[PDB]
Amino acid sequence: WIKGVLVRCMLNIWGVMLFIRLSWIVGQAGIGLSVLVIMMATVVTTITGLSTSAIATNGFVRGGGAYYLISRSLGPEFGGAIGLIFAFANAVAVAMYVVGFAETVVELLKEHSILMIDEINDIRIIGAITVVILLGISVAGMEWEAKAQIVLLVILLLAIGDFVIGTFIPLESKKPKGFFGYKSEIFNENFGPDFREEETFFSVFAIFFPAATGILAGANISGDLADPQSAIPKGTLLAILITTLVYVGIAVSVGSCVVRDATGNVNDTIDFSSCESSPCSYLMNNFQVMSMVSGFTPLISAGIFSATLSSALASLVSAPKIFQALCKDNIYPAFQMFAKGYNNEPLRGYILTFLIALGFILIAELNVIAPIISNFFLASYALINFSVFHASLAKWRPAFKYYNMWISLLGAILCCIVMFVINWWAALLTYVIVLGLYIYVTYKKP
Amino acid sequence: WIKGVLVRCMLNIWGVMLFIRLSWIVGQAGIGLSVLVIMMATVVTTITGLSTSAIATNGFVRGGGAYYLISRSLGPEFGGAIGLIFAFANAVAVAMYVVGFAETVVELLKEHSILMIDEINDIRIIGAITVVILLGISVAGMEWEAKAQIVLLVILLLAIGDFVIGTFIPLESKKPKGFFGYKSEIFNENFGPDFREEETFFSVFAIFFPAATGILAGANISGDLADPQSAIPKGTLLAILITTLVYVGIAVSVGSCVVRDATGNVNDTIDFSSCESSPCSYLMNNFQVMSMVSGFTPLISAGIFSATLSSALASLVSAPKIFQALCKDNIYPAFQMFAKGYNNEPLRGYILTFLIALGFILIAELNVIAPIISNFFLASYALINFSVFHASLAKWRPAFKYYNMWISLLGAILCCIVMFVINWWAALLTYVIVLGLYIYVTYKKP
Ligand SMILES: CCCCCCCCCCCCCCCC(=O)O
Ligand SMILES: CCCCCCCCCCCCCCCC(=O)O
Ligand SMILES: CCCCCCCCCCCCCCCC(=O)O
Ligand SMILES: CCCCCCCCCCCCCCCC(=O)O
Repeated sequence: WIKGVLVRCMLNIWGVMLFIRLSWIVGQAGIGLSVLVIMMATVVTTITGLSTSAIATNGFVRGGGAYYLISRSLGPEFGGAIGLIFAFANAVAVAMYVVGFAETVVELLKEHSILMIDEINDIRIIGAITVVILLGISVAGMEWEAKAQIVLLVILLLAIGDFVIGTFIPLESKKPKGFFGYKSEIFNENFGPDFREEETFFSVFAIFFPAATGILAGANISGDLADPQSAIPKGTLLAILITTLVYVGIAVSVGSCVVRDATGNVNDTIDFSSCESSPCSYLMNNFQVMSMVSGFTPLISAGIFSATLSSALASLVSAPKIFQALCKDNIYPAFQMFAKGYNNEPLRGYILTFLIALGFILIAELNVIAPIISNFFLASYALINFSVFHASLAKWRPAFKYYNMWISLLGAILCCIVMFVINWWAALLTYVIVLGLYIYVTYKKP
Repeated sequence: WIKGVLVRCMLNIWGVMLFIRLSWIVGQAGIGLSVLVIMMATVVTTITGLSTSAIATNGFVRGGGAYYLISRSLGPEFGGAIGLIFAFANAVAVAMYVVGFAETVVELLKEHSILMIDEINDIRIIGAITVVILLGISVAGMEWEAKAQIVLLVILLLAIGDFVIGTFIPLESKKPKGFFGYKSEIFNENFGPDFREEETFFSVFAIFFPAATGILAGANISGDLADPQSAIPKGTLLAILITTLVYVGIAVSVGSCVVRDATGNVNDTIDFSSCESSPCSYLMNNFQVMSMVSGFTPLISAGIFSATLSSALASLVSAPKIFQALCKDNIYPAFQMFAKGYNNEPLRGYILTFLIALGFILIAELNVIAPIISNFFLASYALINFSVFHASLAKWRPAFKYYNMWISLLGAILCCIVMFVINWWAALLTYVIVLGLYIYVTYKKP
């Protein structure tokens, strides 16, 4: 059924980079290039969506999810490499979605005069106490996670709704903080880039790319939904069409409404803003110096609480339940510890992904963590888009998930050169890893 | 016989970067790091020497040379990729060794007041008229090229000999040009780096690496020498031991003898030089601004004429005679034109390597051309050092060319990460090329 695969994907790709960093990305690269970031990051994942819909099309592989169907259709050589890369990418994405949860709690406790230890040392405290109570949800409560998640999405569509219903209001006491209407003087200004002290185009692309990346969570269940052949193809390619048309409609709206670099004080007019207020260049309540812009009705603070905890919970249950099936096929013999669990729940893999999330959570900057999430998600999407081409050349019958051609090769080049433009010495290292884990698997005795 | 395989290798690796750029390299990176450049560039080619000696060890493949023995021992999948990479690297190295021939002719015609067109536009003229009279040697005269080359090497060992016999002389009228004896004040100064406006360690490594790279020219004949199994292993690994102990003995001698940044005029003493002369920082006859240092007896100008023409002639006869056998196995069907010739001489491949040399010769800077020679020579040595490991894992019997272990893998990593530190977007492109030319060959019907 589509309504249990579209929700689990559309709720996973609406994450942390929608409210608290998309204004920063449309502030750095303007409007005309940020929409190009949306379109390039949605081409590079709609080719992967076509490919992972063509994977789930061929056979009646009902058991397992997102590892049982990409391994038994494409061979253990690619299936053992993707089963480590994607299971590590979900182990670090949970650290990303929790530092994004913590830095909007400490910046809400900065209001009303609350300081725990320091400015960014309390991010480590809240990120410590968040993951240990996400393990309490991941271990025990599974009936309350799959059920009652539409209530965890309708309070996110209300957060989109009051945001759009608030940016048409006047709010005359809010224009010192940069808020305005829809004037042409502010759209014509925000159309070009004003790149900051170090950020370039591919830098803000690396920051943005984890906002369009959880599309395999729809296909990450197949022993749970009925008729998995029909559902996966249209509930993955339709969540992308909703989410990209929400990202463009938010980036163009918040770009044509709030002016960059404007502080909040008493000022008057009587040639950049050309409006009733005037500011200085060499700000705190601006559009490029604070990360949380809000029209009105502050349940956007609740709209974070359902956009970052839900996508972190869906990437904490999903890394050891892939890594367990990887260690059950016994492809890598050094990892054979991580298959014994307590209802087939791996509790000794939860400790491993807890240590990985706790290691990558102690660095308390989201703009440092997001490129090394966008590294491994491209290093798994390139392996999917290339392994389907390699099965198309070393003849697996695709059975038409609306496009299963050899244009996926073009989606495996764009996941490769863009992964090297962003931090080339970390793409070299992961391609040496995924070539060594290919040669080790193809030349072993089994 | 060793005396016809050691000469053809030792004369090919003594090339352009010995007299006219090794002083610049020991001037940039000092003495203590330039010897590390020698040692790293000789480790990364002695692993390749062990590997290409283990290739020539297995069978009695008497016909052909350096393509017949690396293809029929390692398979057409690696043999068709190395047969293009190495045959293009020799097609651009002939442009390198002729711009190095031309810029020491125009800097000798700058003395005695001769200007043809401009300062570096006459390099293009002399490089144009040099390659067209190297094609006259390559096509017609082959008996005078193989015979009478010891006379083309003894006038190079005389150029080393009078250089060493000249740097012990006083030459009191030459010390304004920076020449001195062997003082401790000049050795202690030249021990550390004084990197220029853009050059780093791997930049001067990229400049130096074509000085230690023609070691496959010994194994590039096997239908010409008797008993090729015995000779190749010890005439390749012994030319490297001579040439590295000449490079170190030249770099430490010219580094401890001539001071950097000293102009030639009338000066006197009465704390950098601490000698009888004194100069200013903000030079023409110095050690880092002129490329040709000379002790005495100017037949070093003849010592260029046998070090750069001989190594360019040996890389003009060797690119189409590899590419012809590649186009005779008909692995790549689009290249099937380049096999018909006039005594089996390919004349329509000479036109192709003439156009490649003429294309890369019109850029008249040696420091631009040398990194894109050191790119493709590392991209062929990595494929040799990895294809021997891949035949060691996909079981070809090595028969002990004194080391044929799986340490060659370590020589295929060091040819890979150092090829990416130098100009990463040109190593990415050539690894996509050599992976596409692997997948095209392994999945074709034959
Ligand atoms: C940097 C350029 C791409 C790097 C490639 C990383 C590792 C990919 C592994 C795929 C190799 C498989 C090729 C076909 C092998 C076969 O035919 O058996
Ligand atoms: C042209 C390619 C050069 C780059 C080399 C990439 C890294 C190769 C690593 C391969 C490791 C193979 C390990 C095999 C272990 C075993 O067989 O037990
Ligand atoms: C950038 C990292 C290394 C890139 C390697 C480029 C391609 C050279 C090796 C080709 C793949 C060889 C794998 C052999 C596996 C098999 O066929 O069994
Ligand atoms: C790990 C993925 C990296 C992607 C790198 C892919 C490099 C390009 C491969 C091109 C293969 C072309 C095969 C041609 C097939 C044919 O024409 O028969």
